Amino acid sequence: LAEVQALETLLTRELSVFLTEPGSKKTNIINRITGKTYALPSTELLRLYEHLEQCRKQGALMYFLERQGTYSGLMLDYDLKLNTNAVPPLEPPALSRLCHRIFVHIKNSSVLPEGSHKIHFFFTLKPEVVQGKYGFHVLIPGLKLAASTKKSIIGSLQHDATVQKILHEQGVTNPESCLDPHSASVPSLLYGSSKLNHKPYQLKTGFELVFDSSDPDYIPIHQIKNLESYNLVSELSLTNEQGSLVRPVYCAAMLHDPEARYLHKILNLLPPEYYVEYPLW
Amino acid sequence: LAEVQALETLLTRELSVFLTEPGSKKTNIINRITGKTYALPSTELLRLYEHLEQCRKQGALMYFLERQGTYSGLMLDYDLKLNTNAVPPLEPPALSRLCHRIFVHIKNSSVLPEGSHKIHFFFTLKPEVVQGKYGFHVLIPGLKLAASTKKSIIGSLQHDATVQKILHEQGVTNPESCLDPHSASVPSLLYGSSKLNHKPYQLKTGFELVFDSSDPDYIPIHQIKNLESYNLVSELSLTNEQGSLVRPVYCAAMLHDPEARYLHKILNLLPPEYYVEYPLW
Repeated sequence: LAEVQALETLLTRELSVFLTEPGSKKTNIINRITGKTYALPSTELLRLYEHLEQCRKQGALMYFLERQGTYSGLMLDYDLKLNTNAVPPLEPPALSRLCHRIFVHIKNSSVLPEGSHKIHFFFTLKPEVVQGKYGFHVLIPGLKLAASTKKSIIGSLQHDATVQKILHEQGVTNPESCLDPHSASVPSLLYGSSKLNHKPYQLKTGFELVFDSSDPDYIPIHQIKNLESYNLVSELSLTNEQGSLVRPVYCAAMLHDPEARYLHKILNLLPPEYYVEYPLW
Repeated sequence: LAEVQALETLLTRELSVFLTEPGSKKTNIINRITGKTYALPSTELLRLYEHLEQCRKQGALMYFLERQGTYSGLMLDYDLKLNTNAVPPLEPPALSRLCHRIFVHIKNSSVLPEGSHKIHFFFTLKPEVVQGKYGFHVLIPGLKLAASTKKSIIGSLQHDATVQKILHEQGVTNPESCLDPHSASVPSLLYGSSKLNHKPYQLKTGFELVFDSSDPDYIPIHQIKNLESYNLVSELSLTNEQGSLVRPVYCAAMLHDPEARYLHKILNLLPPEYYVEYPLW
């Protein structure tokens, strides 16, 4: 495929010069398919995002992660157990209320700058329920938060009665324990990327929240209408600062290799009950 | 025009049976074009509102007033003197804050019922500035208040420092004296109606305020999104109790024959300078 060939040329010929060592703190980008780690400057991050976006629009297999580090956008990872194997409705009113509640905890952290600011929320959803297991990511990529503040906000969100209600009415049976408390620290999948055993989350709905320190009771939340117009890998990135839709607001401070072969061997190597092998290894 | 013909047939054939005498309190509806006064029961008020709404959507000349009487919705009449002949921005955050401040005075009157209640605020604006003169109406049609309570709320609102600030930042030079203190007692124009020398005020923005006696510090104010879906003459009416959007919340308790065929003399006795006549009276 042309756009995959283009991404391969960008990575090997050009971005190879930014390869980081294992456990380097400069790392911001992880390609878990090639097992490569990079520290991309903003110019080369954007060039990467243009290639990943073209690959995304053509349904190409990507496994790119960004490292959150100590100061970046907020990501919430929800792992849902559902009543049924039916995708929950998650219509705009429920997601809108989620944004408001998430914001109340951000505001309560006391780190928001004074003045009028737009912040964007994006909800990407697991494409199907598998054995009642479902998921969504909430990305607030533009709201640049300290890691410690993210952890605090996540702690508060786990105990939010209104959020638990919303999730319960969607058919969630684990509303108390569905938010990953390590959401603040885990490397975060780029839009269009996934673990090699999963399919990529799909952007369902994005919202624009405006806050004004002078008028704190007015918190307008509206659906973003022309999402397709933007580079979504770019806009949704927690570490990007050069998005077009998403403008930053600064708050106070593995070895798998499937390769489309012998996957059936891994699939049928599990039904044997030979978990212990003293003579049979 | 068809809808004007329909309204003419409704008025003459059907509603004529509800014609009131001059100065009859029973009067709730005044047609200042025909000089007719009516006491319409709720069923016939609604039929009127359906016809007035159809006439409004086609830009028909209406001069209908409703009489507030002793117990009805709240209307605030603001007569602004502006810095310039430019329509002031009056964006949702400013109008949202106005609603909050208006509500603080309503709450302070002590007449609100206990429990959870929605009340709707509607802002209708003078279509253009004329010689720096501008206007808006704030309609709270669903909040049924005693006339004496409205007068008290209006008195308090005139002296509100936050309201004066908001109006000042909009370019208002009379923020202390722009609220008509007779807002409680004056007959109130139906939406789409105006004095014969003026154009009708246009609905810019409406807000839903929820109050809960159990949780008094939580006062959510949100823009109403599907305003066009409703009969606006109906919903905005201070005396209506059968609106769909606006559900009531109950608080504790002339120019002879002005058809201008002879008032052409009234028109032409103004040009002469013979106002004082010692031998020619």
